Amino acid sequence: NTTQEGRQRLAERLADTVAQALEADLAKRERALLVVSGGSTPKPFFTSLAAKALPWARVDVTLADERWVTADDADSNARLVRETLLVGPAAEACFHPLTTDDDTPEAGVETVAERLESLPWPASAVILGMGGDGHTASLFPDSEQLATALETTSAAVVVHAPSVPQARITLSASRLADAGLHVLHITGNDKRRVLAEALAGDDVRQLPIRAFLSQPIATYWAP
Amino acid sequence: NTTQEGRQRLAERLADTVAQALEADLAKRERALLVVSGGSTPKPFFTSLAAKALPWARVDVTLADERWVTADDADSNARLVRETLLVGPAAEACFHPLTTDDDTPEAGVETVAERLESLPWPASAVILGMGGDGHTASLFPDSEQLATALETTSAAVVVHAPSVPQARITLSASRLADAGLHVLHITGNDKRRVLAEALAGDDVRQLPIRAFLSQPIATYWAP
Ligand code: NA
Ligand code: NA
Repeated sequence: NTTQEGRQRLAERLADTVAQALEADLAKRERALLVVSGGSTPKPFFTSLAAKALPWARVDVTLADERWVTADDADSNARLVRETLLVGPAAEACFHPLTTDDDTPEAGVETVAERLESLPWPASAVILGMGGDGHTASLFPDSEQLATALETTSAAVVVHAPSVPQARITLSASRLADAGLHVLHITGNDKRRVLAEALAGDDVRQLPIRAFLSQPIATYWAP
Repeated sequence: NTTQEGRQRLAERLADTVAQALEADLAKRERALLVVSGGSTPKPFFTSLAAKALPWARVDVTLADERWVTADDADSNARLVRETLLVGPAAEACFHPLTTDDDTPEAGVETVAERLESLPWPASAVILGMGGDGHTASLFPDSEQLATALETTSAAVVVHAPSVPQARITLSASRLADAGLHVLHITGNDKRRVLAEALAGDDVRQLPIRAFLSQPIATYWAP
């Protein structure tokens, strides 16, 4: 596809940007931090970034959000990252999952927050996605936990929403904001339309991606 | 300013992206091509990019558009680029102006188009700006030459518009599209609002930046 070529090329340019963001941090600090998002859109970005000759041993990688499922579950964000990003040179990166062996996120969240606080914040880069409903990470407009996620200084927050089929853990808005580079990576026309509506207003509860659109951000979009 | 810091940091990340885009091209081709825009917004991006250790001798630099004024005129885009981008390592780049010594752009445009056609298209990167009226390059919604600029295969087109005080030369939309990376670099709330409206519709004549929003593009914005 000319569509597929455009998305591939966009992802390669994004991988350049992120690799350089990491190198710039690694020139000043012992360790650097990369926060990524799941879904299908990041795949070519992960593959391109994974192949970069970078001091990956000094890079910590974690997720913007996660589903409360095992690491080998089809719906696991960690699985996608392991299979796509942590290969070749990037296999030397240290990945930090957002789960524990507790059967509920409520039981595991303190342990996860504790683990996140130990990483080298501010992140060199935070790579976000956006859903058709304007959500980002696991900040959902229909979640009763959204207000807490948008306001707390805690690193991670448990999230439930009628519109998603499993329980979630999200990094808080405050935590996700603590980065030198933010990227929103989205493709397709519907997401262009929703982003337009997001940019046009300021009510974060309505379209949570707005929490990041009022601060410096690079949006990478392709048809 | 925290505002100024945000814009500076955004520009540094953009400079990384553009430098890597150029290096990627230079790994495959003898010469690379960078197309930049004028105005105040690009300044910190030019300064950051200028300092990069890159094979600048193999890079051709030109403009997205230009005012029909001398190279030392306060309103010259070429002057801004020379004073800000073409310094230090980047002083070895070969700059290609969009003017001639003819007293009208109508008389000079063939010569300028001829000069542009000799450059290493597709560009490694095209860096665009956007005005409060939704214009980009010198593609103005109130110009009687807009339709020609949007449709012609000619490299450059003469442009007049009641809303700007001097005659212009713009690269055509077709020419500006011929690049592996497009960036829209904008700052401030008014431009966020106009971009939102641009993204929400498809009428290019109304908001000419729309000509580039339907293809892969990275938007770099800061408050
Ligand atoms: Na649910
Ligand atoms: Na005029």
